[PDB]
Amino acid sequence: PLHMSISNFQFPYTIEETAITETALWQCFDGTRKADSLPVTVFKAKRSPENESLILNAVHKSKILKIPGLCTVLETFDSDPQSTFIVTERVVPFPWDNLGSLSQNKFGVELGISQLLATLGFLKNFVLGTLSKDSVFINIKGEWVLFGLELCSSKEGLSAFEFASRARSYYNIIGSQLPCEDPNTIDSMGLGLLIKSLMAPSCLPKDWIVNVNMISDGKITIENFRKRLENTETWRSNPLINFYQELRELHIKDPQGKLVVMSNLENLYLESREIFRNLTPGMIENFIIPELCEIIKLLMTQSISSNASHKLVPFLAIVLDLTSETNTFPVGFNDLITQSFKLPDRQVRFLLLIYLPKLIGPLSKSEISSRIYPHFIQGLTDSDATLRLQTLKTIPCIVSCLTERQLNNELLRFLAKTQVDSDVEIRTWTVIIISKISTILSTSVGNRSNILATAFTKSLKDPQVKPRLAALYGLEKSIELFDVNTIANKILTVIAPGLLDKSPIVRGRAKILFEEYLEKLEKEAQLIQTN
Repeated sequence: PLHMSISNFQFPYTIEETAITETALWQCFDGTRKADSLPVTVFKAKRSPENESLILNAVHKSKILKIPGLCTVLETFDSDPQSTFIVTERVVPFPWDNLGSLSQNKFGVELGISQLLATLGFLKNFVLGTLSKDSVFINIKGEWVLFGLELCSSKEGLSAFEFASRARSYYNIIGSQLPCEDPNTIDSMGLGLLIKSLMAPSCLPKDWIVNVNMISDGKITIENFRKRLENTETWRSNPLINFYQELRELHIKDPQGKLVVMSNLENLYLESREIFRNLTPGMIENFIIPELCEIIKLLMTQSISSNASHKLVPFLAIVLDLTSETNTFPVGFNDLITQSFKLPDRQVRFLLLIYLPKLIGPLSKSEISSRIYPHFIQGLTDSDATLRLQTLKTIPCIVSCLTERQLNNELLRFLAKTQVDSDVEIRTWTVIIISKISTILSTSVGNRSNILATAFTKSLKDPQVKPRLAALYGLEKSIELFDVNTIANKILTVIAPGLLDKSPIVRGRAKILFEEYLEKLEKEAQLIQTN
């Protein structure tokens, strides 16, 4: 082509190189708005002499139609064929290749159908004419939106005859069956086909069978079909249909009102976890989670007011669960998790300790070390022995985040204290944790040895039997960290006292341990020969 492209000259969007979906009339590309970096979707017309009228009507209707439920159009271009675009909010074409999965959550499929129906209600003065699998997209909030305005026109002053030719040429181009020539029944008939494609005859509600057949044969209007379905037991049973209505209205409610919506979300999560699985991506990740997160931050500010602080644990449990499950994390999640670590609530902190290994990533090592650890670690000095124990048992999972000061200076000062803790369980585990982390300190083998010998000597003087047994255990596992020189210089006399312990079980284990260290020493001595 001679002529310079509109897309390559002063174009407000960047366009990725390979379309994600292609159709006979359009290529669909991800893009980003330049000035903004706002993610967008760019529909590029396969403009030609034969489809040119279809393409131009689509552009025009995109520009003029303000219908909630259509892809929300940002800008159009039609000067240059081969630069003929409709640019919309970022949408995702419906994953038909995954319908098998999504079909598993019937409430999901029914919820999307309900979104398509509200849109066809706004469109009722218009004919759409193009309803098909290719019509269907998902926005970022997981809601089902409509594309394809090629045939779209107003019903007022509309020649059936005129529309039928367009409709014929359109269906001929797409290599598809024209459902009918009647503008008054084409949408009802196209809606039936789509619903049947969404829901196989063994997954279609019994109480929807007749209604769907009616529209499938163009006997009734979409709006009529809508009132029937709204009346059925299926519709009224669908907990996602109701919850979605609450969600959509979230920002017109007062703060107690919003809190009820989240309370409703929580009860559904407790009583029917499954209803939030196998949904179209977006609703959980980009609608539900960020709204909960917002409500959680409010409550956490309320917490320091010393209103609804008992919802802190349950709501945060949902967020930590669903963010992890979807591997998505909203802007400021990092700040949310920080704030929650500063909360002095014990039940919160138990919850966070459970998710900490999974929070490394979403949150960077520098953020963990910098903003999380200093609160995390005070857990060791809390009055509840169970919070101290759990903090203790969690140390190994975050230790690879820590600065050199944190790890090599401060960590062991904490552990030296928990080794004399009033709780026997904490004493027992402290020696295990110290053995565990001994080899990730940045010190010399010599000092690692001094650290171990000292910690094991302490535990083997313990009044209770359990921490003595834990010393012998860590000594068995540590044998590979002591060369024969250190064994001979030092470790033999760390072990040997346990040989004389009052507890028969310690004496028995210490003897077996001792022999194994003796054997190691004996073997190396025998191999020397330089006289």
